[PDB]
Amino acid sequence: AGAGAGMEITSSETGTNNGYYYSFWTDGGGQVTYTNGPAGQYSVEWSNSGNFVAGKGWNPGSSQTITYSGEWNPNGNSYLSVYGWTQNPLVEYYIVESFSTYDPSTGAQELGTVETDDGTYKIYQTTRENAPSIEGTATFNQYWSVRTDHRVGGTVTTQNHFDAWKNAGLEMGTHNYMIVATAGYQSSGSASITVQ
Ligand SMILES: O[C@@H]1[C@@H](O)[C@H](O[C@@H]2CO[C@@H](O)[C@H](O)[C@H]2O)OC[C@H]1O
Ligand SMILES: [Zn+2]
Ligand SMILES: [Zn+2]
Repeated sequence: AGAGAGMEITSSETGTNNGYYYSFWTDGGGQVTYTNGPAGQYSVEWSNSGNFVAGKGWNPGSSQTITYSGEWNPNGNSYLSVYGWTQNPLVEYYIVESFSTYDPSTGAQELGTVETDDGTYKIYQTTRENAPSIEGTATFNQYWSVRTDHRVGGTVTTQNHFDAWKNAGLEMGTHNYMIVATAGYQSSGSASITVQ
């Protein structure tokens, strides 16, 4: 955003900015700095981070087709994803467009694949126990769609992923937020992403 960046945010916060929901979450490790830009733009910069997840989108999500653009420059473990939550049942989900040094599906049984938006995604389910959530400390399932050819930018037809997860037997609840998220853990980097 250059100058166009808003005030720097360094602790967890949510809101709506220029018509877009934003969620910034950090566990407090290292330094993580988030800024809202014009329209659907956000930037995040991080240095020896703990866990963080940040981005812009909608709350609630409604399975829309997402177009996003920008750049994503991690040095270490980071994911660029369409990211969100359902409630009842509580579910955290990821449509991973790129990951850097660590595959977040490691150790999970692959449940199938989905072909959409000129790529192929492998489908996984995991579980988090006594973990942070949009409802507080909780246990919940995580659903994953992990693109086989990593990219930064393009179109994500989220309904195709949700349909594929349901066909694989993965139940979704009522939609809470859905954002184009930059995530990191014990890494550094920067990203500047615009949700169109
Ligand atoms: O909205 C926030 C969530 O993004 C946060 O989720 C943690 C995000 O990192 C993931 O690796 C974890 O599985 C997940 O627990 O929880 C807090 C909530 O306010
Ligand atoms: Zn990659
Ligand atoms: Zn490629």
